[PDB]
Amino acid sequence: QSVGDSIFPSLGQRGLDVQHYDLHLTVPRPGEPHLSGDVTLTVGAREPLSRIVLDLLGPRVSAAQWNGQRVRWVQTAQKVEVTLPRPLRPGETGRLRLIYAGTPELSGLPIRPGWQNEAGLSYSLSEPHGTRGFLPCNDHPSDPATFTVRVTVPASASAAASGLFTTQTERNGLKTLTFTQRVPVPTYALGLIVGPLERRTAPDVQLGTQTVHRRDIYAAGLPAGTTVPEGETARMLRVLSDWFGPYPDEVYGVALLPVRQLALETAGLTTMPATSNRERVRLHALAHQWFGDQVTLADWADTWLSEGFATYAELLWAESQGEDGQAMAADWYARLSVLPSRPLRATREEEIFDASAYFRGALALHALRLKVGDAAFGQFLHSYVKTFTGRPVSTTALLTLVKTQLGAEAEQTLRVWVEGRTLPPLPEP
Ligand SMILES: N[C@@H](Cc1ccc(O)cc1)C(=O)O
Ligand code: NA
Ligand SMILES: [Zn+2]
Repeated sequence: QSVGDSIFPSLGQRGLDVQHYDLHLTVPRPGEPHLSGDVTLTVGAREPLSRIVLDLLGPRVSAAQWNGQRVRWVQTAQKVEVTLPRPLRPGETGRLRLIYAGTPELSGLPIRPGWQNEAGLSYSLSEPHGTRGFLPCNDHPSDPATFTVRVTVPASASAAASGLFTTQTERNGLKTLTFTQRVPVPTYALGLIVGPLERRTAPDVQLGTQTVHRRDIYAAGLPAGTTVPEGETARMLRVLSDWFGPYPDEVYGVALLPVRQLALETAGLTTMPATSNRERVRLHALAHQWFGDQVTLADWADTWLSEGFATYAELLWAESQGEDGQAMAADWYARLSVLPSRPLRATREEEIFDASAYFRGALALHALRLKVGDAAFGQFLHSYVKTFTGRPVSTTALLTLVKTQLGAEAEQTLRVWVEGRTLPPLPEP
């Protein structure tokens, strides 16, 4: 039935491949949760599907169509179930349109994820499973998709979503802005912010033959000194892309909010509360554009593949800026040595964003790197991103790739960090 996630066993639909969300979201009063939505999903299937089953938590569906025709549907508990006129089979696609309105609901986690409302702002901060609050979706990272979003807001407000901004139209005191996310990312990586905000472009960044556009969002009311330092994002894109491969998206920037919250690596536009706005955090979120947004999780138990890689990116950045990488690893280790440890595959919701997922995962990569040397390690990161582009990653699959690409000894080095209940000793040269 569901995707069968080991942590969130009810989310998603087994076999469903949502390929594109075409969302028209209308927010009448930014900062208050009520909203209305009109979305068309382009869906395929990995196995014959007799129904399309989507996650939805709060809003109520009022109408549904399949390929532009009337269709049988029911909203039950936390799902919308659409009965198809005949099975959707692999290689076919159909267009599921849903009209809905109401109040998104917020879901051991670091935050209560979903559609946030505070201080005249409404915005998605939905990792892991909050997007279903404001968007009927297959809400699981194993099924990324592209997004086209039209956001309608009062004329006095503005909006920003993941994807290149094209047009803004206005009538009867309402503005509609269109954003196009052209590379597929998980549902929670869809950035979407409405309220008093301004879009500010910066010069394109050249990464060899690749061009990366630049823009940041500045919400009104930011603390004095809330900035994106000039030249920094270009330097980071160069350092990380030289380690990981081409930047996966068409644009990058941050959306700075005057709120007090964790930063989230929403696609091409990181949602950045000002309280988290630090150089290392900006690097970390940019690293997620590869590790989490492009390379997506098959199962929420494997969050260390996102958080541990993004954390290790901080050490690569530090070294690129002349700092001592081994000292940073020792800092990570000192932090863990007085905390409980766990194998890296999580078994409980409380664990998926705990210290082990970030810092034990990063030290696992440090151990691997020290085993194989920097040339092999960088080649491996390139191969890893390629191997798991279009294919959700797992801890088992990573170990297989290390074994085949780097050999049995390297796999054993990583496995000691992946498995085992006690914290291994600090990896040293
Ligand atoms: N992904 C964030 C942590 C986070 C998790 C869930 C959220 O809803 C928000 C933020 C990080 O990189 O640290
Ligand atoms: Na998909
Ligand atoms: Zn992270």
